[PDB]
Amino acid sequence: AHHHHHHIEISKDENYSEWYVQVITKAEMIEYYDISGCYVLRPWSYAIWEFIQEWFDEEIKKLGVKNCYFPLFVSQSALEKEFAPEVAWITRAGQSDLAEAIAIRPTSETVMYPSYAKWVQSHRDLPIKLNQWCNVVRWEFKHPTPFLRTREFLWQEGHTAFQSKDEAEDEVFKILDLYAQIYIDLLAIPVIKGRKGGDFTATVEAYVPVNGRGIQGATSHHLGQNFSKMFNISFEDPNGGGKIYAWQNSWGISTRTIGALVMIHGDNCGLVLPPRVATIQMIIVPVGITKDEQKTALIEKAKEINNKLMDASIRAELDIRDHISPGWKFNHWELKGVPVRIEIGPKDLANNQVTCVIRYSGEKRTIPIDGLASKCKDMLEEIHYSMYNRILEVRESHT
Amino acid sequence: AHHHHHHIEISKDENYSEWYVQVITKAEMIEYYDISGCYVLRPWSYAIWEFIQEWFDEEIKKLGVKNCYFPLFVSQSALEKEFAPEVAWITRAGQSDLAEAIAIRPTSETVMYPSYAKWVQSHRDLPIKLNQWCNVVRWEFKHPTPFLRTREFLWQEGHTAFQSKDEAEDEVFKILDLYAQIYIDLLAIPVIKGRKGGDFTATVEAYVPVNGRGIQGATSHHLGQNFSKMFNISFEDPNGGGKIYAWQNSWGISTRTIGALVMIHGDNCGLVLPPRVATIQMIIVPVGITKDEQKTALIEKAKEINNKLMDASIRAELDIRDHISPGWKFNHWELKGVPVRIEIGPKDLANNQVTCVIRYSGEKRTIPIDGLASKCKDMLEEIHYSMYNRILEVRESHT
Ligand SMILES: Nc1ncnc2c1ncn2[C@@H]1O[C@H](COP(=O)(O)OP(=O)(O)NP(=O)(O)O)[C@@H](O)[C@H]1O
Ligand SMILES: Nc1ncnc2c1ncn2[C@@H]1O[C@H](COP(=O)(O)OP(=O)(O)NP(=O)(O)O)[C@@H](O)[C@H]1O
Ligand SMILES: O=C(C[C@H]1NCCC[C@@H]1O)Cn1cnc2cc(Br)c(Cl)cc2c1=O
Ligand SMILES: O=C(C[C@H]1NCCC[C@@H]1O)Cn1cnc2cc(Br)c(Cl)cc2c1=O
Ligand SMILES: [Mg+2]
Ligand SMILES: [Mg+2]
Ligand SMILES: [Mg+2]
Ligand SMILES: [Mg+2]
Repeated sequence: AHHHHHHIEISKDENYSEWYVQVITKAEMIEYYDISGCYVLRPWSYAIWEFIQEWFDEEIKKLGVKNCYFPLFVSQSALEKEFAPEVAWITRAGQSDLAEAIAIRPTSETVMYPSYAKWVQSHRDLPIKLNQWCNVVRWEFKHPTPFLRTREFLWQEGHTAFQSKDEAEDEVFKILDLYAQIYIDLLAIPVIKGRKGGDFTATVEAYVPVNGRGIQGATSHHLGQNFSKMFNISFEDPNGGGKIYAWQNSWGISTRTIGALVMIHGDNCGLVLPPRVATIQMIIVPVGITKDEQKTALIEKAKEINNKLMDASIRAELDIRDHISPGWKFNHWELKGVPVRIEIGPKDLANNQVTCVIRYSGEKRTIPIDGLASKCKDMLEEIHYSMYNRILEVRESHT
Repeated sequence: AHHHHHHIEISKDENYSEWYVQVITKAEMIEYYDISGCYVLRPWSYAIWEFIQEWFDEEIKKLGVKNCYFPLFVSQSALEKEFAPEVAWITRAGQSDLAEAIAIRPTSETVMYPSYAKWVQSHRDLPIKLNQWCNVVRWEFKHPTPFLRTREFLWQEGHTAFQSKDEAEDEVFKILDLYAQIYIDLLAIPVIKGRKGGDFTATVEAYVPVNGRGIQGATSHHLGQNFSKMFNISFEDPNGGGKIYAWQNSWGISTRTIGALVMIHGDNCGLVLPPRVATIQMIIVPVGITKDEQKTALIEKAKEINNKLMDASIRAELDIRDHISPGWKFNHWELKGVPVRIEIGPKDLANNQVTCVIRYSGEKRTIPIDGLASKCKDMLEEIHYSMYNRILEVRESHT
């Protein structure tokens, strides 16, 4: 099976739910697990989350947010301050039954806010801006789907507290725009910003052409003073007003991002990676291979190109495995969605050129080796915006 | 309490266990949590883990290791292939009792290796080199201690599989040396490499001067073929030998690293941060402050210095809060272990110099502003090696 060619066995436009399973399995993104609704994130899909993590982590740090880590556990009575058929319960640990069951966090408000109440002694302690990258568990009763609705998933959740409503409201929309940027500028997915235990909730919605539905892609909550009154997160007003309750937001985005990417950009040849989150942006494949002197000169030139592409900060890799055919390589990296295949054979070598095959469109482009690296940087940008505009044109048609 | 001065209330050499609690609380490293043996990682301590994570993640990627994410859950019968009084058990989820309890992973061998068995169809599928940054849970029956022995902790665990014993054994010792480098070159802690369900186990041991004990700082396992026979991770030998079982290692380091740092470098003034894992390496504090024209010229020069230190890639920050005294600032950043305080007042300003106060030793150094940034880069190196050599001299004395 591994060293054999592979086909997406059903068309996206015929049965998208079965097509979806084909793509995520044949592109080596997940493994099914014997605990239902949990899925292994294989490196090919986990790398996409790492790119999102690295980007968003840099952006919120510019806003003053610091990372932390709160516990996985919340006691039953602490959870039930302020859904119940979605909680996993620990009732035994070590050698003893617990007198009170412990919940796995489905979200961390009731884990974090007793500490926020302790940390806020005066307005000088505000703002508090904390984020954590972590796993949460929701025993989802709707049917689980890899990435889109899983019972364990990875996310970040940010939890912020301010001395005034206006600071908090301003951050809600900055965060919301950062979430839109993840979809638009990292995943090439157009989104709409909209207002859905808080004062107001805003999401980014990603339209899915094949079924006409919208993916709730991330959530930004303005909690007002609802949680700060619940947990007594308060300070003395400097201007005589007495006890003032902190103004709070929380916000989160998950590995559902990766399911949106599959649903929207996947096609009948398999995954199509948005270039900015592709762990391999360009795969270099030797083609048309006799002569010992020729095979060396050709592989040596491929190594040169590979180094020149990485010098230009392109994530290029070379596939010079000889126990497997070029045609198998084409198919493997197509199924996995590598944005560009660079083919180099004897004919192209003699013309000091390569042949680039663009995955999302199938276009073949012959390019001189001279200014190649710069031409490839441009091409990866071209692909990103073309992927985006193609979905945007589909959405602005149905709407 | 927050805007007041604070003292470590008991000496390290008098009661190190109570001294330890003083330091980790007053340096804002942790919060105690109402589930026993779990502790909040506040930003000041979580940033240390982030530095270790970023460094080690870069090193194992050079060895070909890829990141992934396997589930939190392992079914009872899968765990009990191959300690029991240390497992947290889920017995109810959503609306139903489970027919079989689910364990929180205490480690991920039994979560991962059924997938390894599926992925290894031939020797061409090897090596497999996977790592995950994640949380695990052990209901530790010995008494829990922040960082050193917690019931939830963060770690990485790497799990590798090779076609030959020699490849696997070579990686065991490369990983072990990377763990030694974390202690030696990031935390300024000398370690000894030693050989403790595997074929052999190697650890790095950090000597703790105040009580004479050794911290098991990380673990590198050579599993041989024990787990690959258990899980049938095997391939056909190309040379006629028949079924061959993969040769496996696993290896892990946790947030226990941070407890070693506190135990070994902490002193009676509080935390002392090894410079290479200090989120603030240098804190700039205006001292000796009347004149509106003078206060601006002094804060403006401090901002200049701060920018020049960051241009040199030094993690400098400026503390120009005016609602709190310089003496409070000295004490706050000492308790938190900032490697160097840079004091600038009117007298130094007129001599175009600053006064640096080195935290681990108390030494005060007057330095011209001219070549300051380069002098500070050197100083942070000097501090790292001096911290290391001071502990090494203590260990080579007791031994
Ligand atoms: N089970 C899940 N699996 C994966 N991602 C999820 C899951 N539930 C929520 N998310 C994502 O996490 C984000 C923040 O969480 P949250 O606001 O609590 O979601 P939610 O209101 O429960 N959404 P939903 O269940 O789809 O109606 C959401 O915007 C989703 O994109
Ligand atoms: N409860 C814990 N809290 C924090 N770190 C831990 C804990 N248990 C183990 N570690 C660390 O994780 C590393 C890898 O885990 P592992 O090899 O399974 O530890 P171990 O054999 O159970 N050690 P120990 O319990 O101290 O005898 C160890 O080398 C420790 O440094
Ligand atoms: O999880 C939330 C609110 C916000 N938390 C921080 C990240 C962004 C997120 O939108 C809403 N929510 C969603 N699902 C839940 C499921 C359960 Br089970 C519980 Cl107890 C609670 C909740 C619950 O509070
Ligand atoms: O966890 C290990 C072996 C290795 N796993 C990968 C990271 C490095 C680590 O040394 C040993 N170990 C330690 N403690 C355990 C506690 C329980 Br509970 C269980 Cl079931 C199993 C174990 C168990 O297997
Ligand atoms: Mg208060
Ligand atoms: Mg939900
Ligand atoms: Mg096999
Ligand atoms: Mg143990």
